[PDB]
Amino acid sequence: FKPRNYQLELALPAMKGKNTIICAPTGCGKTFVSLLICEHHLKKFPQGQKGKVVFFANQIPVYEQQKSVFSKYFERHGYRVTGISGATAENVPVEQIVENNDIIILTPQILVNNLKKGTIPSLSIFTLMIFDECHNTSKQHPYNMIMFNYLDQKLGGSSGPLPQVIGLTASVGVGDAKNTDEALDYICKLCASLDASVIATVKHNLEELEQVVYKPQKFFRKVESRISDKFKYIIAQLMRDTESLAKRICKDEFGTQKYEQWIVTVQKACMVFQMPDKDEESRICKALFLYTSHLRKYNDALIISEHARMKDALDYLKDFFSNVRAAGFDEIEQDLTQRFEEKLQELESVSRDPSNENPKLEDLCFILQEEYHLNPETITILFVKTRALVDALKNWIEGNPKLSFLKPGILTGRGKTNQNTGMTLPAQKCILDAFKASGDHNILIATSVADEGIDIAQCNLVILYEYVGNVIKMIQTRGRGRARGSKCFLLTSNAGVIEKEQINMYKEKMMNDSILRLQTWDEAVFREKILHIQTHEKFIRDSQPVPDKENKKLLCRKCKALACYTADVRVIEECHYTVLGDAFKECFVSRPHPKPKQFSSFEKRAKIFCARQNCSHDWGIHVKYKTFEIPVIKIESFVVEDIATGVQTLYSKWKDFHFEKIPFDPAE
Amino acid sequence: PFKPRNYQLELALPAMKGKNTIICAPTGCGKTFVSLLICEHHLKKFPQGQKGKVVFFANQIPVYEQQKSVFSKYFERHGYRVTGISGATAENVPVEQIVENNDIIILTPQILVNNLKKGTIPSLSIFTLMIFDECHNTSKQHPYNMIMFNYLDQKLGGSSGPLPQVIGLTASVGVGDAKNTDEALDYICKLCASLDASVIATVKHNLEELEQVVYKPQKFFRKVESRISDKFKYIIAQLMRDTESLAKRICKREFGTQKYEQWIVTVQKACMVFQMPDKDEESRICKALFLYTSHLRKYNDALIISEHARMKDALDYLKDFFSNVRAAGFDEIEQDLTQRFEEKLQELESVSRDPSNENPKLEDLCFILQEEYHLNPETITILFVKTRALVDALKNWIEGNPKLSFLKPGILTGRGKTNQNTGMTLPAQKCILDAFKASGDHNILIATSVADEGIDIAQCNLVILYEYVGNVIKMIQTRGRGRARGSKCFLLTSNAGVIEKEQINMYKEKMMNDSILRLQTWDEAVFREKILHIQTHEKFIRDSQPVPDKENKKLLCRKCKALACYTADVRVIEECHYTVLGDAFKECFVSRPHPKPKQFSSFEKRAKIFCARQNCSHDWGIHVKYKTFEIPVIKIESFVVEDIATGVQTLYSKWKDFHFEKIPFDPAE
Amino acid sequence: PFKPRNYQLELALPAMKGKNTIICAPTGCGKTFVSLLICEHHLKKFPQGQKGKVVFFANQIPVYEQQKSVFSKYFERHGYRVTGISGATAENVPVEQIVENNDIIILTPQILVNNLKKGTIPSLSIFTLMIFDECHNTSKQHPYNMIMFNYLDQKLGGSSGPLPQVIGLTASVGVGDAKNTDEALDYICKLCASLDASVIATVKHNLEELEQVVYKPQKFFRK
Amino acid sequence: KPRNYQLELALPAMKGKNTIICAPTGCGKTFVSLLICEHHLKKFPQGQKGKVVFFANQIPVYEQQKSVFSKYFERHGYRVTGISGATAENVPVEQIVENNDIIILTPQILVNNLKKGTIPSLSIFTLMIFDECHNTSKQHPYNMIMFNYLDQKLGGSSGPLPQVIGLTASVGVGDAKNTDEALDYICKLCASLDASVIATVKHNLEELEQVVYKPQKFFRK
RNA sequence: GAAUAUAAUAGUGAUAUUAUAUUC
RNA sequence: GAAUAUAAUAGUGAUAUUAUAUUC
RNA sequence: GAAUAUAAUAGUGAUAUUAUAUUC
RNA sequence: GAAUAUAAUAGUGAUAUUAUAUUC
Ligand SMILES: [Mg+2]
Ligand SMILES: [Mg+2]
Ligand SMILES: [Mg+2]
Ligand SMILES: [Zn+2]
Ligand SMILES: [Zn+2]
Repeated sequence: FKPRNYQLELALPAMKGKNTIICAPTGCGKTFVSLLICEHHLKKFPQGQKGKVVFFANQIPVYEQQKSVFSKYFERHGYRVTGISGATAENVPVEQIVENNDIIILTPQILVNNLKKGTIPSLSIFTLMIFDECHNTSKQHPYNMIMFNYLDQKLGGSSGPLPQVIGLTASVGVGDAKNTDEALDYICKLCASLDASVIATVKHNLEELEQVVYKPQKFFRKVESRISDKFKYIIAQLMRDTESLAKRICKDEFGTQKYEQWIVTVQKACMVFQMPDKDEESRICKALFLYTSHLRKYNDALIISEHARMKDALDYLKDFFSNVRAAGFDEIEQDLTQRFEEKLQELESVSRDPSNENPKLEDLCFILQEEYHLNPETITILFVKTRALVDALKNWIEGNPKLSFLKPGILTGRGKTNQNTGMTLPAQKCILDAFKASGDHNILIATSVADEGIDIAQCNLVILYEYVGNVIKMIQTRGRGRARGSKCFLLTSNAGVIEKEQINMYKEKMMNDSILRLQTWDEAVFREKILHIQTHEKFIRDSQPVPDKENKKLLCRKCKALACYTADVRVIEECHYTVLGDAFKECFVSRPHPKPKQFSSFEKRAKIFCARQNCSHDWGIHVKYKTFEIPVIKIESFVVEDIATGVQTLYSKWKDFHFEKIPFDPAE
Repeated sequence: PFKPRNYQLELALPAMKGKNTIICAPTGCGKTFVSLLICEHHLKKFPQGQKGKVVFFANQIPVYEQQKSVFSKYFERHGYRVTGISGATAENVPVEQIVENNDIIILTPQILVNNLKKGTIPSLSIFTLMIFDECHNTSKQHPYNMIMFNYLDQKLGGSSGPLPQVIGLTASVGVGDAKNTDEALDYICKLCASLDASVIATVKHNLEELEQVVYKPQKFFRKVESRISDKFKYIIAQLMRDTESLAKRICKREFGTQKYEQWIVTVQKACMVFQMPDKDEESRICKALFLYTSHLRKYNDALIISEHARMKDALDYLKDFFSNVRAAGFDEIEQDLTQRFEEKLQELESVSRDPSNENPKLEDLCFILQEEYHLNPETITILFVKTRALVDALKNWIEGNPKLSFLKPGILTGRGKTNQNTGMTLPAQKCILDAFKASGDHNILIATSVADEGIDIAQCNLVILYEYVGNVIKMIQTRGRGRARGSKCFLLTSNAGVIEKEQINMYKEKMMNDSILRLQTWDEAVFREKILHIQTHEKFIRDSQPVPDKENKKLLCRKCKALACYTADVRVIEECHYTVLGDAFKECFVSRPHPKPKQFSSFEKRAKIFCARQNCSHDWGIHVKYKTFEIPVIKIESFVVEDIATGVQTLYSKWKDFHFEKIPFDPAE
Repeated sequence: PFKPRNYQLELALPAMKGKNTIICAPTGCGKTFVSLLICEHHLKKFPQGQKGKVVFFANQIPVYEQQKSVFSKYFERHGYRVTGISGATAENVPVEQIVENNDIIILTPQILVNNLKKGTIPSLSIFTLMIFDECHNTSKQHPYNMIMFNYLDQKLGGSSGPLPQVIGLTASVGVGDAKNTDEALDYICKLCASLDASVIATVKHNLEELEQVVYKPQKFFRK
Repeated sequence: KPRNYQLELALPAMKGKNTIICAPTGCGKTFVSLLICEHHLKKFPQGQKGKVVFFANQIPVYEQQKSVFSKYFERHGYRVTGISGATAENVPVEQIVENNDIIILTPQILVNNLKKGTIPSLSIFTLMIFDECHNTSKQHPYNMIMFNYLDQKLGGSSGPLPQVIGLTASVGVGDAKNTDEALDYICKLCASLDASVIATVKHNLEELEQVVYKPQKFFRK
């Protein structure tokens, strides 16, 4: 490919050896910039010397794409291109792989793990590091850890050579800056995190860039909420029927986030309820658990109903009560299900009438109608907040006759690794490769994509349905509609959303201004300030509990049944936790895992659940670890109890559970 | 080395002359040393440049290991490489080479059967001497008889190549269902034919030497009466009638008998195939009837236990059952039944605690034990019962009885079913057996049954048969427990059929011995001719001896009528096992870690699998590791077979009776 | 991803059963997917404590890059490291370590010939599966035939240690300068001998499918 | 019924380290050997398997060990065999070694077969266990075996060598007069057996001293 | 720079020439 | 099984809850 | 998962049900 | 028949002599 002038311009600082953050609009072709930089870098070395490049991609699709492109491009020049990801990280000589290759495409976590281990003793082995989406170089992100190693070597007494650092992004961000000064502060701190001394932006070829990447016209749609409230009435006193039921077992604004927070707190507060009679403790705790769960589901249904059809909420509840059954018979579940089934008729009567419609859905329908009437070849992408809303709007589109021209597809994340939700990568690739002008799909409903990602079919219509984001996501989303005439519609019923998007635009202004101001500084002075920030951050980073050796009991959070003792618990690789003994084997049932993956030295085989009287509470998974077939449990599934005092404590994460952790040993 | 008793030499004499022989002698007279004698002579008879190859068959792991140890320690100093092969060490090993490079090999016969069938061992000609421990088992479709089918097929065929001498060790050749001497003689001739034996070796010239080493225990018959007052049975009967009324209310023979059990089993099976247009209701109803019939069965078992033991034993059986009904998730109907049992529970336990409502049989047993241990506190007792439930019950009764404080009861049972959390493991058996002695922890040993003689244990001067019915073979074998002088054996029962059956067995022993004496007077040539005649007949008969339904069938859960899978998904491994393909089946079942993880064939048990729909948890089969794969293995006895076209539902106990298009398992799929 | 057509499974079947096989099928019937099937089954057949190592032979840089890309994208998910060595990336690199630290290696045959000749690769036993694209070139002094000369020398010679399974891919085995059936059979048998092939796989049970996928063009003669 | 000090003595061996286990006579070396062998054999994945060889230099010890090992490992599905001078000749030794997981052996057998070539390498074994390893010195068969081992090790060969376990109650100190000479001697012994760890009872001395008591020695001049 | 393959034309053939393509 | 980021909601904040996405 | 034997109980028997035990 | 170890006794030692024990 022949380079566009702004690409040569953006690449020029990097090719001069400067640690650079390259900031240019999404879709301007950062890949060829990376190729230019890498080619020049590798070819610049004399005969007796050789360079080594490492490219960081934080997503498997980007990883494979870049691996393929770099492989095809640099093979003929004589440079060996390889790649390492989680799938191919185990039981391979990472050091030899890195050594015997010139360009290594890498998921940052691999490098973090191998740096921590010692297989890669130093970053001095590399001569060039390139961070895709370098704005992620912050906090406890893998990029930032790698750079912690880098800077610890730099500022330290280590005289070993460090690699040139290049970052790629479309937006460096400004954090929560309120003015240009704070913005410049933040950007300087990012440049410090990446040890960058130059911020590369297009200047002398803006006219060329603006004829390749066009900024889509944004529109703000503030509509009215549901004036009606009959469905909410029904579900509300259903909710205080359930709340009265829960209140009639022990002592002590629906459809909102505060209520969800509160009911989560209530469930977690009921989990620690104790009694002299442990069996009645079990019964009461299971009761409260069920009630709180139902309340939560009702609340979720209300939220769905406010953002979509009442039918969608009713089908959500229907699916929920459908999965309550086929799990087992519970007296209380039968009670609640009856209490719902008696009002189902009124609910569907209310969800059938056409006088019942969300003005938001009608406005969205109006927008789609107008746009597709003006242009039937329109390719739309519709962002929502939740997958429930994804399915809901898909069903709403496919149901509405006025949207007959639409061919709705779906685009969600991969969901939680140990649950039967989300969407697999090849499925994503399938729908995406179907989502084209002359394809099977016209409109694509989606939640959120990590940064820019792979280029999909160009969407001349983007719709943000109750969707807020930061300035980085705002700037990145523009890549969906690079063609001139592309439109974006922020549809919502909250002034908050609009105001925050406006705030984001102003933040973009602050960002560009701060960058342009920084680009005027003397590079030496900037390097001095960078060194200052780095030294300060290293001082802070190098800042300053006793394990309770008393035995503890692990009870089921749902039914308070004894799972095991902490004395039986062993820790693998300082992160995972397994149980020993034949006793624990009698305490759980298991189902084959819906997403069998080979993370670390583990291979997921099954999920494990509580066995006592069909409790079925998720305790963790069952895996193949080397030679052993062992269970691995999560602490957030159990209530900790002290033997002596009898205290009951909850922990969402193992690292917060400071007990005596005995290392797993094969010789036991 | 050792001092051979003269009768042992007499028994070994025909075998040392190279004649195919069935050695029949009292249990515990020292068959191991006879085996060592015959084997040693056989190996030492060969000249230079040629060697012999002995194989020793034992159909029990303990006897296998014992004989392996004895033969190794005895013979290898002589320069004969001794080895053995069992199921544990049979997989992924060159059996042909192992047999070839060893002089004495100890097998469980199924190994040789499988290797003969597979062709790895091309012929039995590789062996020069075959010894069958407990040779009386050489009948019907027993592995011994399979091996001998191979042997006789090669013999009666035009096949050349030499055949090994055949020795068979037993204490009783048996007489089958004989009524007189001639029938018994025909049976014994048939057994001799099955083993190609032309000689029956017994002790004759050294009887007085034998009768001072092995004494016959005196037998007594204890006929008692059943309990006269049984309010327990009345209450349980009322519960049964109520359960029957519920069962009849959902869909439209004295209690505590085997007939009612057969009936309720037939009824459960008949209810598993109840059809309705509404399938959810069909599921609910079938599950209902299954639960009802199950509870009726448990009540029946309880009545039987109460009949043979304490009321507390039956009540604890029921309590354990209803306890297992809990922790497995209550059904509405299970809740109803548990409530109905709970209301009567107080009255039941009240009647149970009443000392006046005691079983006369336990009183008489206690009397016998009391008298015998009074006369001799150092008494070593063994107590045989029919069921394991009765084992546990009687141990609890002994430990609970103040009158029998001098007893320290131990337990001995089988290894139970391979895929159930029951029975008793082999090292546990060993543990309890080595603790059973005079200077040990256990005074009396409560046991179910033991295949043949088995490993010799601590001699028992008291053997009690508590409602115990067996054949003449095991009757003669049981005498080996009390070989010492003055050993006593009681037969306690409340039904004359048992005592009469024992008398029948004794008469059968008389017929057996008399028939042996008669046969021993025959000329060996004539006997060999008759043997060849019977062999040829049986071989003709043996040599003399359906379309597969290609229609797709639904395999449904016998408890829920829930769709488990289709026969199209089913694949067959090694023509015996049956797995299921597809990720759809994976959501139909749950699993629990296997209680007895063993490695049969190329299969390694990891877990048992159960139905997943609405907490049914009906047993579907197991989950194993097979070579590279991790797959489920199902049993047809857990499912109903519905034809998709006709809708007709059918039941099959075994896969071999289910004649459908069985597609072989292929890794390339 | 896609889904295998029946005749592709039919063509792949002898290879998946471990037989040394020459797959002969019309151009464009989809040989890359057959290769992927064979490789996937082969690699997934090994137990835990073992692993396979496949080598693919393309004698053209475009085909080399294509197969490298496809195999990389395909097997990366399954946890098999895919690499390649062409003439441009063969010098001053540890060939033995590259072959050792990879499960699938796409290769120009001359690389393997030269590395066998130098001794950097002491034996073909390091591979468990060799695939020859356009296997009809395995004759005379072609690099394929050199590799197979090494193979056969290890086979027949006192040399032992396991030899890799051998797959060949073509649309036509050729008949050389044959004038009749017997001579053609002679030639084909000699090619099978050159490739140590015991099975020639063609489409038979799914001809209708293949014919619906691949049509024979009508030929006209213009004098 | 494992004792704690037995587990302590077996622990370094179970971690794959070449180990000389030094513990008083009669503390139960057989069970330690059984634990080591069992763990070692079970550690291998599906596609692999181990092969243990146990050296006893006397026929009674040979028979005893062969018996105990055969009785113990039969249930675990491991084929146990033995070869001595009484059954050494006219029998395929390599085939026996190949077709068994545990081979009880008098060292002269292995010396003879190694020198004769029927056993081409010690790589066939994954674990070697020398009973009374203090005899691994001078021109003793143990030392010849270990000479083969070390010749293969220090050689250019890349073939995998087996783990090495020595068993004894006393490593000896030779003619050492001071701690330095004794240290050198013991180090040399460890080098002869390629051992990097000497396992002794440290944390369970009470238990051991309750199982084995030191008799009182009187001098009668 | 070197190697390889196919085709046509010469030679009984080995092989040679050119064209074409591939590879290191 | 674990780790990470973003957003919303609580809190002065450390942080916490949920949602979303990512990675080993 | 499968195979085998014994006993009781139904059937003329094949066989079937349960119990018990054994083996691969 | 051969090989090996330990102890004592001679020799600076290699080693030798005897006793004892082991192995092929
Ligand atoms: Mg929701
Ligand atoms: Mg060409
Ligand atoms: Mg029996
Ligand atoms: Zn629970
Ligand atoms: Zn079921």
